[PDB]
Amino acid sequence: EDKNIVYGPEPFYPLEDGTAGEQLYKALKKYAQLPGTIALTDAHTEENISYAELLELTCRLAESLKNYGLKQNNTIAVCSENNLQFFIPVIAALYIGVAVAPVNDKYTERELINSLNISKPTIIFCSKKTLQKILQVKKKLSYIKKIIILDSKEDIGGYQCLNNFISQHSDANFNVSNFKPNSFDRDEQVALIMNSSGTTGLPKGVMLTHKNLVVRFSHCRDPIFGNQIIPGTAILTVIPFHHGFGMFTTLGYFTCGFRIVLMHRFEEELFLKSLQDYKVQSTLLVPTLMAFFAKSPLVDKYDLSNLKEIASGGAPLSKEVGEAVAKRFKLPGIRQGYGLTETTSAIIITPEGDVKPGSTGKVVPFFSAKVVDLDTGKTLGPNQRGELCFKGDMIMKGYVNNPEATKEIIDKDGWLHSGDIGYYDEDGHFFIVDRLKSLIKYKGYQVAPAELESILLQHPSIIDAGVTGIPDEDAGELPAACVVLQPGKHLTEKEVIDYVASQVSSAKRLRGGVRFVDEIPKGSTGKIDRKALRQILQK
Ligand SMILES: Nc1ncnc2c1ncn2[C@@H]1O[C@H](COP(=O)(O)OC(=O)[C@H]2CSC(c3nc4ccc(O)cc4s3)=N2)[C@@H](O)[C@H]1O
Repeated sequence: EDKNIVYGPEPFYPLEDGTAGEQLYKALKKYAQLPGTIALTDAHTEENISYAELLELTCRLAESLKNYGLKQNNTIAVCSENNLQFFIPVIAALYIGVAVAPVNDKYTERELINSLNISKPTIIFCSKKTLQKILQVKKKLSYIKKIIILDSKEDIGGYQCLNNFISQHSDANFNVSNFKPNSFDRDEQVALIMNSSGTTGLPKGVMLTHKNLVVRFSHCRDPIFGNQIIPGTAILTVIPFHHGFGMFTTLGYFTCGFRIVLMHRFEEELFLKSLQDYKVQSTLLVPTLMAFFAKSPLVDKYDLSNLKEIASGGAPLSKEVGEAVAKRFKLPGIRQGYGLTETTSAIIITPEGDVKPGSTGKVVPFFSAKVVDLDTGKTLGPNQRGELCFKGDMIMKGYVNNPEATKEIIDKDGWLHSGDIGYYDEDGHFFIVDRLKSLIKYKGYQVAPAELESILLQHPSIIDAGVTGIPDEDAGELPAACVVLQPGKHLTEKEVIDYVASQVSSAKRLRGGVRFVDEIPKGSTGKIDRKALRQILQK
């Protein structure tokens, strides 16, 4: 019973007191006192914000927000591509106990309206690139009182820039050294409102508390579960800051004093040059970029000798792709994490000294996990596939103003049901099979796209893959694949089909065929768009 529940270990050291704003303040202040430390670096522009500058900006903005009239448990929003200024309003709000609602900068107007109607922010911090769409929607949304432009040094058309907002609402002689963030009940006060559709339904707002965040801050500094690079090391992330994957990794990087090199769009040459030129030792990727590291000839053109911590998350990573990356970079293994918006951050992480190729790691401190039978709901033992469920101190407070949806994902016993199929081995390493809804319904079988995608990615001419079921009169769904070929290489549909058939049981064959495409349709955290795949595989 409880014999089959898997528990994270003790944290290496106990949880630090204080709110997430108090812990961020202490960390920014520490690094600001060491000469030359840099917090944020824009790979496209080479512009930096130092830890000293970030401390100044976040404290001055917090004071400005208080004088503007914001109180604890008011809400602001941030709608912006990854840039140097994104986290200035995030951290300032956490200082004063104002909830932060990051909003996808690529949202349509209708998606924007639906997200903002949940969080109802009083102020929206936008970028030059999102200003127009935020202006459009604001006309319909009475609760928005103020727009602030993050990355302009001048006001635009009646809308104020960040620097002029701070100048208006704080005294120029404001003493940063004495500023103190607010103390409040970290178990109750919401820190972030993040967008997630969850296991079913329309997009919702996930409430994460300051307690959820400081538990993440415990993990990221933990000698076993944390990043294995020392303060001041350069780390390069390609993950959108408005998603939990990018939000709670990047916030943790500040507490570690890393130099965070960011991009607002991925470009292969700039990515590699940036790893080389900033002597990057750690990088945070999605599986498509792991395949790039494993297979691209471009990698050999750059000096990547400093890179030693290569991390993936967001979607299933093929065992063989991870092994190929580790081999090519002469590393003992790769780093991986698994989590959901609803669990704040990764709740399974590859621990220091403990790698198992194909496994996304072990349960983190302050968490427990179980695997439940899809039919009975009974708890399963090792090497038995079922739905992964989790309990621990980063589980969300719930969905904003949606207790019904909250109860559908967190059961009456307190377990969050992830919607993912997986298993754990005799040593506690967890393996993610696929999202339950992604399984292909071929007759009475359930075939996992990630299993077929992993085989496809074993082929030396295949650099990306996406598998789904296409509709079929007789069988319901036929497994079918979109394949991206390495430039200069050639494969026929028949070659790909036979390659897979030689390795899989009859039910898993690509009876729906293969299409060759220039890119797999995937989201910004690696989620494969199965509907987009079907549209290609029907045409
Ligand atoms: N490793 C994985 N293997 C297979 N499937 C995966 C994996 N990770 C996610 N999923 C799928 O993603 C679905 C949730 O999707 P979401 O709610 O949009 O949130 C998210 O993805 C974000 C929420 S924090 C998170 C992470 N923080 C870290 C920190 C370090 C690191 O080194 C890696 C990571 S990853 N992920 C979930 O249910 C699966 O189906």
